[PDB]
This record gives sequence, C-alpha cells and structure tokens, in this order.
Amino acid sequence: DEGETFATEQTTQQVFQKLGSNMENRVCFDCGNKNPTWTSVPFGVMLCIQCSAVHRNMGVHITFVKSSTLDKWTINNLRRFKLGGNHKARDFFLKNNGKQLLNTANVDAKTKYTSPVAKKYKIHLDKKVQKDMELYPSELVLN
Ligand SMILES: [Zn+2]
Repeated sequence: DEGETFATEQTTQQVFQKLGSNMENRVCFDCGNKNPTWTSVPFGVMLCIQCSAVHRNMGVHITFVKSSTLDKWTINNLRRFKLGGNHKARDFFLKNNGKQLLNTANVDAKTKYTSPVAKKYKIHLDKKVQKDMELYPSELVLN
C-alpha cells in the first residue's frame, strides 16, 4: 500500500502532459469534446465535464471520476494514466472488434463500459498496473 500516498503536483502534471502529446488524449473518450480534464480512473481515459457526470451516475461499481487538475492523485491512480489513456484504450477496442462502441453519438455509457470488450480492457489495464506496482511500489516512474 506504499502507492496509496498522494502524488506531487509536478508528477501529476507530467503524467497528463505526457498523455496530452497524443491527439486521442486531447478529446473526450465518450463524445470527442476538446481538451478533457476529467477522467474515468479504472479505464484510464480522459472525459469532458459532461461525461464525467454520466460516469458519476453509473455508480462506483462501474467507474469513478477524478479531475486531472483539481483533485489530488494517488500513485496507484496515476499509474492507470501512465499505462492507459485514450490512445491505448482506443487501440484495444479497435483490435477487439469494438469500434461501434467508440462512436461519439448514440452509444449508452453503461452499455459501453459493461460490454465484453470494455471488461477485457479493464482486466488488461489492471494487469499492467499490477506489474507497475510491483516494479515501482512507491513512486511513479515515467519510462
Ligand atoms: Zn464527453
């Protein structure tokens, strides 16, 4: 549980700075609104304020949200964005015949985030996060 301490603001900023270099991470993963600063932590994706409200209403059983710029981030939570982000998520969905779920319109979020491809992705990302916790138990190392 060495990774449950809160990360420093500069580490938090550098994490989201790194994601921000990829264009996929500059648009909301659910609706494509520009410059999302909210997040769905378990899926490691960036969300606009509106979709942060959609996710919040789904319940913690499915997701929970945090602001990249207004909330304190734990080490373990930041890991999901070192290793995740919108580009990694989208690439997994494309490979796992789930491009229909990536549309910015006419997709219900609960269906999106409880689908098989979504559940396999969270497991995929969870393994990467567990490996990172074992190699880097108390600190967030960018490469
Ligand atoms: Zn959105």
